[PDB]
Amino acid sequence: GLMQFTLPVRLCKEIELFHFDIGPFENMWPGIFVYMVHRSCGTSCFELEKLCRFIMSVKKNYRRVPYHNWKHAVTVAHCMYAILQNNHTLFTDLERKGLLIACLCHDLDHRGFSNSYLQKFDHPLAALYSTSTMEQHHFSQTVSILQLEGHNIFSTLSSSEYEQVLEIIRKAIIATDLALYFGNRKQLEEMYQTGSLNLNNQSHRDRVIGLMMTACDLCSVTKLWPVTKLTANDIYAEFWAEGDEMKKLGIQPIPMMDRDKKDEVPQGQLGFYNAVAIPCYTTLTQILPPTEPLLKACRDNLSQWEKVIRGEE
Ligand SMILES: Cc1nc2ccccc2nc1CCc1nc(N2CCCC2)nn1C
Ligand SMILES: [Mg+2]
Ligand SMILES: [Zn+2]
Repeated sequence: GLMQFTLPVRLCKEIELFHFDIGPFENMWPGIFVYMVHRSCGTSCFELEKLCRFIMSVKKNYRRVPYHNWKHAVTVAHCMYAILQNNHTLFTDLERKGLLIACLCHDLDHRGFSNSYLQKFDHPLAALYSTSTMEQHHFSQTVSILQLEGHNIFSTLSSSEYEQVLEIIRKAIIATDLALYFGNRKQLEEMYQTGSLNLNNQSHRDRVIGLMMTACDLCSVTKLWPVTKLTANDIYAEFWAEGDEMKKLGIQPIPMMDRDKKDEVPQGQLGFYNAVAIPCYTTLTQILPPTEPLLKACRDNLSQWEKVIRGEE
């Protein structure tokens, strides 16, 4: 009750910044997450015993893949923490509770393969969930863990509040399907520009939270250049394994997943920053002005990938 989580001075200061790296010490990541819930939500949002037990079951259900692992989960939650803290008054008590949990859970039991590979492999999950295959699985795994004995961190919520928070978590996790991001951001762009965007419209909040989820999920592009560059190695280690698996099924993979096209990585990053990252943090800064450091940091890393192409590294 009177038990605050504190972090060492350097972490206590740097964790407030968008570009914070959670570091290589796995055993501190739960403490980091709790610290963020307490400062973002309150020391009263969750029974500590239940929260800790939930965090550790979530961790257990992330796999040892190069990118879509437990570190990704806590990184994506830290980004969401930075957004919520720099936009204090714009979000309900239920959204603050729900979104940090949604981010921790958003890639639960990921196998390091895209929805496309599941569908071409004919994985059982692809028959159970025809679109956003993995993302419906991730939400499904969230509900599973919430229903384990001693794991209901939402037990104090009313029947209807409980249903509202599970519906926030569901939409938030479905929105991490990048196939959905393009349309979602186009609509938000138009709505902001015609001045029709209304944060009292529940379907408008949904879209805005959806863009935040893309923002947090892509936040590897908003870090210091050495974090960004080294994370890219993990990302491509997954994609190239998937490319290998595509070739095993007798399918030429897309270039992004072909390890034979290593040399084109710098150009592929450019495309991605221009087609996805920049547009994402642009629209997000327009709708939420205090998230501008994500756009600024994204542009800095784009400039770093241009430097790689020019042979300056
Ligand atoms: C999908 C994706 N998500 C990321 C999320 C966060 C940080 C970096 C990310 N990088 C990518 C990969 C971008 C990409 N690479 C290539 N290649 C085509 C030939 C060689 C490389 N094409 N594209 C689109
Ligand atoms: Mg995902
Ligand atoms: Zn993710």
